[PDB]
Amino acid sequence: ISEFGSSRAGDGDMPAQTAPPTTANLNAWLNTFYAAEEKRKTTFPAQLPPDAQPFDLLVINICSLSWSDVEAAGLMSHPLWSHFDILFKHFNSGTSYSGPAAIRLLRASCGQPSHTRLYQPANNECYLFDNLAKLGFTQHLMMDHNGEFGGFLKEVRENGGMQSELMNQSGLPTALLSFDGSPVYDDLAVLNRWLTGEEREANSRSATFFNLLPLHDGNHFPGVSKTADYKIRAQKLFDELDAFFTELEKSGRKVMVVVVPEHGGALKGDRMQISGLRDIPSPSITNVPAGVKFFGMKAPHEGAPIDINQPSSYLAISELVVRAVDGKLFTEDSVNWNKLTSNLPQTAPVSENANAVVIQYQGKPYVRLNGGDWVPYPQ
Ligand SMILES: [Zn+2]
Repeated sequence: ISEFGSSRAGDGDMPAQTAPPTTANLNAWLNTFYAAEEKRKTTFPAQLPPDAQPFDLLVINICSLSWSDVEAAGLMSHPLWSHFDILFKHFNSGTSYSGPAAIRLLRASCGQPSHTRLYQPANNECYLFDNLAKLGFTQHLMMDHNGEFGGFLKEVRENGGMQSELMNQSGLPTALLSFDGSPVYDDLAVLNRWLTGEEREANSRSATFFNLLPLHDGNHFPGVSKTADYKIRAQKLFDELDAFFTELEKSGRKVMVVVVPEHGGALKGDRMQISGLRDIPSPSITNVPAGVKFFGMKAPHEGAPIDINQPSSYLAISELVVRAVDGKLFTEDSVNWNKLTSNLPQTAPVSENANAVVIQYQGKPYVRLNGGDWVPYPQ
């Protein structure tokens, strides 16, 4: 409402940045962001209606993949991007480390917390997979790795609340040996194992968290001395995901697939951080390609993906899940794709690790180290 407009008797997603960019103002902005975020939640229904339609949710959480990496690797034209129904162009991962990224995603149903708030119990309604479990979705955890490095699996269980056994990995082919020497299993093989298990279950409702490590630095083909080229690994991954999307189409199963990277791999370095270093969660590291694709709809989306250009993060994924949770979009004769993709929650691109916060303020990036004075991020 403008200065001379009025509100009605009885009457923002991102706090305003009109004040000059001093340390005090940027600190105040961040505190205002934290206050606004803490009040945000995607509300799930109390129970599903009796005419709800079962479907499977599959969340594909990929280490070390940002838009900057896709650009540096020359993979912007890979067919996979064209295959989504919904594609985010300014999705912020909120961090540049794997454990906090996975916890943030598992806590997608409430607004964005500070890094310290991630390692403390949260409200039960923040846990996307718990919200689904309550509604009758069977919970599954799978990975293409053993999760031992960095205590990743322990973080996912303890802070992400994902108290589910790791899906069986016996017999899977190894695609890479990881930077810690342990296997990275082939992703198509993991996904096909999942598809056979789900198809064993009928009109079950299930929600699966799948974490993928092939793009992590230091991974190599078995027996090969050099780290496998990132472009080669990313092409392999994207070819396998696209092959799987084809398998899912053939299955006729109702499936909502969400692809959400954890953070980038810092393929292209910058002034502050040489290639591969990502201790500061810069915009280049945290702007990640997130996408959603629905399978088995009566009325599937046609043509190119719907771009979501507004600043977004995990809360927008949770909102899409609530919009789908009764399964009815899968059986509608005609879907209002505009309405389904409109009025999604917007979230300012704030990112943190324990030691650093990065924000955009009046369109420029700043970093705060250990609660000190803000300085421009040198880009
Ligand atoms: Zn990672």
